[PDB]
Amino acid sequence: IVTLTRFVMEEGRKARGTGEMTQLLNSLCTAVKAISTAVRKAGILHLYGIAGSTNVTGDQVKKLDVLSNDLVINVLKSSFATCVLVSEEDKNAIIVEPEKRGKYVVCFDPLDGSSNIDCLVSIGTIFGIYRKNSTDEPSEKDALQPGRNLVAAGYALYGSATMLVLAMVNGVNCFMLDPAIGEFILVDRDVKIKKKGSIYSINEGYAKEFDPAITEYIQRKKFPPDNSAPYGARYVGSMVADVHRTLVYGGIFMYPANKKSPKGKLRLLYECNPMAYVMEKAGGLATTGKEAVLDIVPTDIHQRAPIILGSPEDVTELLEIYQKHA
Amino acid sequence: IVTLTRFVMEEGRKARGTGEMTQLLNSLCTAVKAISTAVRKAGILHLYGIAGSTNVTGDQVKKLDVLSNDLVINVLKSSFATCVLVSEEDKNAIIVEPEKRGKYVVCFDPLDGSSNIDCLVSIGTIFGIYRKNSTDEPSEKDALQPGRNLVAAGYALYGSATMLVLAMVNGVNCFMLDPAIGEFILVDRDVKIKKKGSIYSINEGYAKEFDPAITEYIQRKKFPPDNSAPYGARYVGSMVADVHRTLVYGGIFMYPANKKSPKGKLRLLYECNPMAYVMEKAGGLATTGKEAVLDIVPTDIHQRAPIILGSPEDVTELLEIYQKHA
Amino acid sequence: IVTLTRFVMEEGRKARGTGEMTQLLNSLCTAVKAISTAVRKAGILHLYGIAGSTNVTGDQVKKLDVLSNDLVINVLKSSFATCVLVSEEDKNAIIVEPEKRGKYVVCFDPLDGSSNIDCLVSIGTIFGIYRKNSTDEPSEKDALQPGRNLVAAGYALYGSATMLVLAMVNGVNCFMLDPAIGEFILVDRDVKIKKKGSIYSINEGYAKEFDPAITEYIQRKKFPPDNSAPYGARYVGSMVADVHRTLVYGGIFMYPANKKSPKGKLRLLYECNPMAYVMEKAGGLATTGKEAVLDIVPTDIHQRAPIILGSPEDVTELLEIYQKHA
Amino acid sequence: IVTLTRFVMEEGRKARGTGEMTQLLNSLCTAVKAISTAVRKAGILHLYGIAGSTNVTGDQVKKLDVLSNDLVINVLKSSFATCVLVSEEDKNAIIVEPEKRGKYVVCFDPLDGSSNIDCLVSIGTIFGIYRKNSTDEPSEKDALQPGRNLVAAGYALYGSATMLVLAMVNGVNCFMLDPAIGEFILVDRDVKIKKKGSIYSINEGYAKEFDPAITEYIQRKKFPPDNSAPYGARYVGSMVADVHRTLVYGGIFMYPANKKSPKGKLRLLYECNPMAYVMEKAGGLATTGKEAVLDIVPTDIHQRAPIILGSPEDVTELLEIYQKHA
Ligand SMILES: Nc1ncnc2c1ncn2[C@@H]1O[C@H](COP(=O)(O)O)[C@@H](O)[C@H]1O
Ligand SMILES: Nc1ncnc2c1ncn2[C@@H]1O[C@H](COP(=O)(O)O)[C@@H](O)[C@H]1O
Ligand SMILES: Nc1ncnc2c1ncn2[C@@H]1O[C@H](COP(=O)(O)O)[C@@H](O)[C@H]1O
Ligand SMILES: Nc1ncnc2c1ncn2[C@@H]1O[C@H](COP(=O)(O)O)[C@@H](O)[C@H]1O
Ligand SMILES: O=P(O)(O)OC[C@H]1O[C@](O)(CO)[C@@H](O)[C@@H]1O
Ligand SMILES: O=P(O)(O)OC[C@H]1O[C@](O)(CO)[C@@H](O)[C@@H]1O
Ligand SMILES: O=P(O)(O)OC[C@H]1O[C@](O)(CO)[C@@H](O)[C@@H]1O
Ligand SMILES: O=P(O)(O)OC[C@H]1O[C@](O)(CO)[C@@H](O)[C@@H]1O
Ligand SMILES: [Mg+2]
Ligand SMILES: [Mg+2]
Ligand SMILES: [Mg+2]
Ligand SMILES: [Mg+2]
Ligand SMILES: [Mg+2]
Ligand SMILES: [Mg+2]
Ligand SMILES: [Mg+2]
Ligand SMILES: [Mg+2]
Repeated sequence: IVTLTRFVMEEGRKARGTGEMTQLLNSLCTAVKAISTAVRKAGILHLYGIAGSTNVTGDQVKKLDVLSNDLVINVLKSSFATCVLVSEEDKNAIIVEPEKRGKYVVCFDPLDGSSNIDCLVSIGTIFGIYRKNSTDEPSEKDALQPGRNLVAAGYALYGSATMLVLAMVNGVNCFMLDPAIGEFILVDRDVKIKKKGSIYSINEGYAKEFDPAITEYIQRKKFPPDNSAPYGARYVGSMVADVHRTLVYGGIFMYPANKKSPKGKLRLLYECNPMAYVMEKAGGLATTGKEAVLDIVPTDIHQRAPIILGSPEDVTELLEIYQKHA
Repeated sequence: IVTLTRFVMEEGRKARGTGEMTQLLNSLCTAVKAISTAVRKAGILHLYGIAGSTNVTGDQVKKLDVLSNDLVINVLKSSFATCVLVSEEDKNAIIVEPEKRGKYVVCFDPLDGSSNIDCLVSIGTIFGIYRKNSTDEPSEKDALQPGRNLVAAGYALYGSATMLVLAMVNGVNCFMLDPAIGEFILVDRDVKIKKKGSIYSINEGYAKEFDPAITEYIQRKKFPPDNSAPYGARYVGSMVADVHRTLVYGGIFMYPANKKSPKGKLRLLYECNPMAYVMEKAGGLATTGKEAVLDIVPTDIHQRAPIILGSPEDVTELLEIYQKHA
Repeated sequence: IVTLTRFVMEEGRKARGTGEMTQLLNSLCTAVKAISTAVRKAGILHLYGIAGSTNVTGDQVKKLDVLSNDLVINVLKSSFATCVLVSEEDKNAIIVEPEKRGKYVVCFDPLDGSSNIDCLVSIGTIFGIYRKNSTDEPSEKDALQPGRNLVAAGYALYGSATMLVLAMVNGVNCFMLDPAIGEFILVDRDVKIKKKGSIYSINEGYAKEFDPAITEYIQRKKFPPDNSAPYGARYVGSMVADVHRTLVYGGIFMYPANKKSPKGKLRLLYECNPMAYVMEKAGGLATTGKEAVLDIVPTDIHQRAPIILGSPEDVTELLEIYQKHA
Repeated sequence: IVTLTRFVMEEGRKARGTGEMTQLLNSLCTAVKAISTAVRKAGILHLYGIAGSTNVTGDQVKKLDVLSNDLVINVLKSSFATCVLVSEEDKNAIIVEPEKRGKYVVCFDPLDGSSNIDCLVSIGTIFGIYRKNSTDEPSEKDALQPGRNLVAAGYALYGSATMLVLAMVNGVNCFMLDPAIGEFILVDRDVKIKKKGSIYSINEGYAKEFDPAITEYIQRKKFPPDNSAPYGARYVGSMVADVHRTLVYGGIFMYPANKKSPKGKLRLLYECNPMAYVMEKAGGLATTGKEAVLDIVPTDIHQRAPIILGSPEDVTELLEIYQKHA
């Protein structure tokens, strides 16, 4: 009954916007549909495999990475709403030509879950939208803002069905892509996460590198002190899929710093901040274990950050352990 | 270049078949496409949620469960190739009317991964095909055959893309559904799994219930005695997704028996046997920890069985632990 | 490379618009995609047959008529860009609620070519957009403007492929719907019709009712006085299909007044005017035989008008006959 | 409820076939779906325009002609059911390699209605299936059989929706392609044409070349001697579209011989015979004006034939005129 286009229009309607943000979101939607279309038939299009390069964060690039990146970049430019773009696939920030230059700064992960591409596991796209604060000409510094400054954030999940999750000041809403008419349709309004869940999500293969706090927390999930039923475990391996499940089912998702990674693995700008924003707007929490992810002022567009997010009571319980060990 | 229909035709061509098996597989394909179509837009069709009942294995039934079950049952009957059908969603075996009765017995899980439906995580369909051995009229007993008697087995995975994996005496082949023309296209021929992988897949939330062998094995994956890099962990929560990843990336998938479940959770007839068959035809192994899954003679169409499967060297290493503890 | 959304955005960009017209066109596009989707599978949806009523212009209503009408009406209202709507399927003009009221008046034929629905012949949707000129509250009178006052007009043709043809002051552009991503893509820019064609389109079954001018013209197309090759004949029976062919191939389309129909059959507001506008913006002509269609000031929202349109030299030759007989 | 695959299977079931005919039809269906998919987005794929050559019947070849021809040829060969193939796009008959050689001879028009491609008017595919009668090795002579020897015939119409019309000894059935699941679904069973219609279909641009019989008949359709209402006229310009409308609405379709074309324009092997067969199985008639189309023994695989077909009473009335003039 309600398409994403109508929702965004009516929302900007009340926000008294000028339509620039509206255009931005609409363009982002088009890119997401094209990505979804290619993803659902990637093997037939021979889009699996490596492209032949490595990014700044040291990662083997895939064909879909390139395709999805080109699609997002091009639609964002043509939107006339952006001035600075930060992509996981690009060493430096992309400065938009004066002509099509807008007032928004967009940070995105064109295709998240690369390790799961070839095995057909859910993958997605992550984005964060900021309003240019500086007065100087557009530059990389304009993307170095704390997550708390986000005006919009979300992700597209290409799972059993394709979903676009959009978070803004008013809340989180979920839209599902109807492949037949090529429109995202509202299916979940003002989503709120459960106060406490029963699932913990983490790669336990790093057990030997985990700090005592994460170690203690996991042990508590398996052997509850109150003799309650142990939490179930889930780790798809694609941040977008694990976070979405955390959002709708509740629980906790973790990619903590460890002995070999002081700042964890996930990227602050286009992975952690967007999910932290979605999570907080849904009544959830997102922390590094010592500080709120959204309060971090970045100094590098590709910097990493540890991230623990999900149901408030679960995240808080883990925070109490870090404090107890601190 | 090669559709599933052509492959199956040319294969039965050499098998000197009469076309009954061919019809069966073609009908099964049609059901899978319809399921895939509904799955990709389930939320819009309002197919999420419970149907309002519980199966024999004690599980809350979902709307998609009913829809997918009806689709498979109906296409199998109309195929004129089956006589006995066993579904996870049906208390007793379904006996096909004399008119449309064929010589095949089909055991299937119309929709696997129910716990992951609402959160858009990959789900699928699993099937096993047997040739009626008895001489008596068709009955439930005809489905009580050991996996080693399988003539065909496989699964449909509704992940980032939809894939049909088919295993027969000649080997394992993967076909991807092209949504545009509605045809499954061969994308991976004679698939073989790696001798040794680097990923272990298990729900560690049951840590308190695991036997000493599984416990020791997991500890070894996290803290390798040869100081090699620890294995990475992955557990999507949908058997079809975890097994498919195990098939293409290698490694091990486990759903062992535990203190509260002597025979594990997964069902022998329509979950364990099919995956055990696919795995063995790909050069992999499938064991309960004490015996080959395919060698189990079932006494109940809905009986459970522990299952450990994947790369031969990984599965064998776990088997050595069970034997060491035995 | 260029979607309809981008084109309309960049065009309104230069037009210095406020975005209301842009929203209107985008909403109209969504309705057209939904209609196209239903049309391509109408028989399966059981959308063929009659709905059970007759319109003011005395015509048996079909199921698709109702569905397509509801879709256009609803998207136009939700666009926040319209105040008065005129549909072939509605006795009186529809006045939009103050809340979602905009400054545009839209006249449309939700589904043109009803006689060709059941036989799968091309059908379409026709629309004309006017800017409210009155100062009074919105009413039917606001739709009683001459075609020359059109700000935008066009049609969607559901033929071998689905095309959206949009004409505005700057010219005529054609966009084709890509079923895979659900986006209209620019395929023909600034379309111009040939000065002279070689095809005449008319229902010759009315031969006994035609005036001497039409009669003489047809005879000339079959037996050219200069001994040139006779014109070929084409009459699909759906105005949208015949006019589109006239636009791209050139020639003439005719639905003249006759002994039993002083004002012909086609409706001025939502059939003749839009096509007359598209035709004139493409360098073509549209006449009743005695006056320019676009210069007619209507007195009834459902009034009819004779229409002769197409290549200038062909239409002019017919006009010379009417004048010769006058 | 009933897919084309099931229908053909159950029909061959009763026919006691060996499955070769079944395979043939299934392969033909796959080609038709692929063609339909390309057609619905031809402009975006840049499939419009000429390929760069002329066929034996002297016609400018289009890109879609080549693509559709390659698709049909390849699927027919891979079917293992054919030995001799005759295509409008091929100078000589195609002899199938011994390996994939079957017992059927297929004559087809891969894409009919070329003149209507660029203007998005309905187009289609036409096919006729014969059983090899000769005992010698497969050759062109095996395709030189009279239409009355047809075992199956039909066409795919890519109109507002895509329809596959299949005629066999038991009757005519219509299947509509559901783009979502990529399956043809039965929508019209045992179709029968009306005894008398009210529409005549012919290119009147050839008025100066028509024989006195056709001339007299047209005059009678416009000025009925019994003062009944004149017949309506329709001529889409694509044989597949005009014949399908004739089949479902009744009436008459004509492409007669004329002063410059003793044998008309349409091709006997892959245009006239198939439609003549469909028409006769539906209770209709197909004549050259002097003899039954199906009784013509061809001497050239690309020979032409005049054709008058449709409702028995209409075709008979025209036959009475030819006889009256004879
Ligand atoms: N579609 C929308 N939904 C929600 N808030 C919006 C929307 N459009 C604009 N806004 C808000 O209005 C501000 C200015 O919008 P704009 O003038 O389009 O750049 C944005 O930064 C948002 O805070
Ligand atoms: N399409 C096929 N692919 C592989 N093996 C086949 C196929 N069709 C038949 N077979 C083999 O031939 C046996 C008899 O086939 P059928 O006569 O169709 O029941 C089956 O049980 C298989 O072992
Ligand atoms: N997308 C557009 N393309 C072309 N002209 C436009 C567009 N948007 C607005 N205009 C022109 O600007 C006028 C005012 O637009 P608006 O303020 O959106 O109602 C319209 O009546 C058109 O003449
Ligand atoms: N699917 C079918 N529908 C109708 N008739 C069929 C079918 N299959 C076979 N037949 C008839 O049986 C004959 C032999 O079929 P086959 O052995 O498959 O070549 C054909 O020439 C038809 O007359
Ligand atoms: O294999 P690991 O170390 O658990 O990394 C998984 C994480 O990496 C990412 O693929 C990013 O590279 C995330 O999508 C996912 O959460
Ligand atoms: O939540 P658990 O106990 O890990 O169960 C997960 C397993 O259950 C199933 O959903 C079957 O019920 C499998 O698809 C999956 O492997
Ligand atoms: O059957 P007739 O009188 O030629 O009418 C055909 C015309 O009628 C319409 O269907 C409108 O009713 C047009 O689409 C078409 O041009
Ligand atoms: O333009 P003409 O001479 O009427 O030819 C139309 C006929 O030609 C064809 O395109 C075949 O060439 C048929 O599809 C159609 O019936
Ligand atoms: Mg990522
Ligand atoms: Mg990425
Ligand atoms: Mg299951
Ligand atoms: Mg199940
Ligand atoms: Mg109309
Ligand atoms: Mg209408
Ligand atoms: Mg033809
Ligand atoms: Mg042709």
